[PDB]
Amino acid sequence: AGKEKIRKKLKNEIKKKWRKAVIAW
Repeated sequence: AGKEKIRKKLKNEIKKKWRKAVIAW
């Protein structure tokens, strides 16, 4: 449900949208 599909998934966009925010974290 979200274990590894949308929370990062290695980006989601919260990992990338949080890999610094892929820019700002």
